[PDB]
Amino acid sequence: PTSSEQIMKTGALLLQGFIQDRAGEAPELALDPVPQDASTKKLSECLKRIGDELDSNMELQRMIAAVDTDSPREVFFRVAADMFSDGNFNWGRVVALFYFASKLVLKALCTKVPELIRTIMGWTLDFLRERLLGWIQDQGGWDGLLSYFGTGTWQTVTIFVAGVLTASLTIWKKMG
Amino acid sequence: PTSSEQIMKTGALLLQGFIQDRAEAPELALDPVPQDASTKKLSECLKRIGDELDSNMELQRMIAAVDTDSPREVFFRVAADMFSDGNFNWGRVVALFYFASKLVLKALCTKVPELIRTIMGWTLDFLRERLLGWIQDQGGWDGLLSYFGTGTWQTVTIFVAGVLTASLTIWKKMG
Repeated sequence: PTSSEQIMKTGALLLQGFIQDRAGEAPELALDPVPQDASTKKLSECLKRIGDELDSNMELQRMIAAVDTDSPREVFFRVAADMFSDGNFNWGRVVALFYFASKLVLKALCTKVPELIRTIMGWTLDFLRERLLGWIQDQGGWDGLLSYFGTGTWQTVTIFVAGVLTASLTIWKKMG
Repeated sequence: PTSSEQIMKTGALLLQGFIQDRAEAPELALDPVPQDASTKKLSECLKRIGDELDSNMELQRMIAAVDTDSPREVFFRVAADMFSDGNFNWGRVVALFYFASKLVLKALCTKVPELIRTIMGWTLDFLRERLLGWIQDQGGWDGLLSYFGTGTWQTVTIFVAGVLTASLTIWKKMG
């Protein structure tokens, strides 16, 4: 079903996957790959493609560079809060949030702080549970995410998804 | 600067703004690209021309002829034809965005909201493949403002309406 547990599980899987897919290590600390069904695999392939396009948006990469490299806690929550501050929701924003969390993880890996992988995922899944889960339930599950994106629209949806993340980062940056 | 990325961003913002102002699945919404002072001036320019074009009855009759729920081939044929002489001017760009916006509005009317993203996709693909080199040689979108004075809204409208109506007539008559 469209139960809480399953939306949480799929969330954790997608995020972990994205951090695998963007990542192209403390072995005893690894979180094993959530196993993926047909449905989740299609979501994962969706996210990989939109992530690769976001990686090519230079304005967004300048903004992610500005993120407090080894102290990202306050920046994750302020960016997350701001992007959802109008009380509306869309799948582009959910994708933006997972992407950003994934880049924060990658920035920590570089800084060789691997216990942040767990911590950042924890912040993101807590945010999903507290703030997004109701909406994803009303939508009938994670499957809806696929229809936010279409086969001929990747370059175009990217602009708007990059745009929302870059905007919340700009406010975090300028407001200090 | 006026890199491909910024031309594409401003185009998406301008188009989204052209559409959003006139007029629905919320989970599918593309958030509004945020606007600086200069994009704001462009957007106000576009709203004004748009309002005038909406008053051109000949143009409204041709837009009504547009295949309501199957707009793909009409969009590309109209867009191709309008730029077929290999020249460019800002009137044509505006005509292309206006037309794409009316197509979106006609799709919303028929309750087909996934068309919002698809038509934007076609319009921005065309901007990227066909117009972007020219806008860069022009120094960016700011030049669009010089195509429109302040004392000439009824006058520039006739010619901008004329170009879009002409390409629609060719589409309609060639079948």
